[PDB]
Amino acid sequence: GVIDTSAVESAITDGQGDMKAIGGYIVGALVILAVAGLIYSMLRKA
Repeated sequence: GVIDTSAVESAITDGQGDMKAIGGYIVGALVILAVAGLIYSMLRKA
């Protein structure tokens, strides 16, 4: 079809500092909580 920077520019604009990003942080904390989870599993290792 028709693809070019326009979509990028429009797409970019269609997200003026919205709550769509606060999400990525939601993910960041996720990776941390899980990674640690594997660690505790080890302390239980007997």
